[PDB]
Amino acid sequence: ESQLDLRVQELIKLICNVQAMEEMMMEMKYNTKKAPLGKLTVAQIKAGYQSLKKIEDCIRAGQHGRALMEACNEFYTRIPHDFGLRTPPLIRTQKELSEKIQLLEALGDIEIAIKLVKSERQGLEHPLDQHYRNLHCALRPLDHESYEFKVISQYLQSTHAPTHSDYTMTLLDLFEVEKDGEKEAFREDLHNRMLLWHGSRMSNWVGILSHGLRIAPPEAPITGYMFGKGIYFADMSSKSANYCFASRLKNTGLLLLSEVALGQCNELLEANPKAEGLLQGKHSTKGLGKMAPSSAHFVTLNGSTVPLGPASDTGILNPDGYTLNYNEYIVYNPNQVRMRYLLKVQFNF
Ligand SMILES: CCc1cn(Cc2ccc(F)c(C(=O)N3CCN(CC)[C@H](CCO)C3)c2)c(=O)[nH]c1=O
Repeated sequence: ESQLDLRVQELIKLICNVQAMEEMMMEMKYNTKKAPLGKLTVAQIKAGYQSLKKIEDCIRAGQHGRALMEACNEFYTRIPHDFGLRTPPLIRTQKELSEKIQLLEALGDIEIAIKLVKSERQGLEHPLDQHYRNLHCALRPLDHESYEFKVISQYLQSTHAPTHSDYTMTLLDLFEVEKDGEKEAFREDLHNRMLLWHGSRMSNWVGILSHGLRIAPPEAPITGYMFGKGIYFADMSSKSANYCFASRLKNTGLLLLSEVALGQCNELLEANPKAEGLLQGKHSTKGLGKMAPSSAHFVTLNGSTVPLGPASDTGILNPDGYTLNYNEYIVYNPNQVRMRYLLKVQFNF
């Protein structure tokens, strides 16, 4: 006897699909049989991070021989992969390391989803109502003719980046987000409050909606995070939407809009994993892109600057090396974040 609005019922059914998570983890080659997702613990995942840090130590020492082979073998033993007939590959590039961190990140958010969906049943409540209660996060659908829908649609469409031309986006539905406790934790005192994008894999939304956006743990290798262990946002919808990792066959995903208390940004042209130690008073890191929304179109929504598009050149160019195409924003404390809107997005490849 579900008491939820049907749109919220659809949302819960989408993000609590444990079998869809199983599929995604198999595409990342995690062995869903040898280590079932229902048999996932924080300790298993912590040991995996510690193995990745040992791998990082080998990479920074230029040790691509025995020491790296066994450090990788230890990671693959603690986090079982199914490579079928092939031999597990060595991890020595930053991207190869990053791919394994992303795998561990999905496991951590799936672990939260498993505890939630397997949590104590009722028989008095519809299952979706139980799962929704166990989120401790209000999800309120907004009317498609509403003003909020119009401005979010404009933000989504007007900040789609030109270099992301292989797909367009259609807003299927829109929910207001109010996670228990975030208002009382939020740094209302800080300036430069912006409504910014965050995209994530479908496996992670139960954890994100339940536990909020959070920092990478200390046991994670620092070089996996280009601007340090923070929470990353964009002002271009498509740059965040790329981190949904939607596909031709799985072209439905979610995008998150959050009020971000940026304060004073430490501006940077290129990546630095140690950027948090460079704050020294400032409250956020801004990686500078060559294209960004301009102030002329900025609007305001419940106290936050919505950086509506179109985007234009910023004259930013890094002579030292590589230049970011688009901005990214990083805060290092979740009390600078308040989740606001959840977009159900169709990817039209
Ligand atoms: C620029 C927009 C953008 C970037 N990136 C990539 C990225 C890179 C490094 C990062 F540290 C994080 C990040 O924020 N993390 C790390 C993982 N998790 C650790 C517990 C958390 C997840 C939220 O709880 C916090 C994200 C996305 O994935 N989506 C996006 O929209």
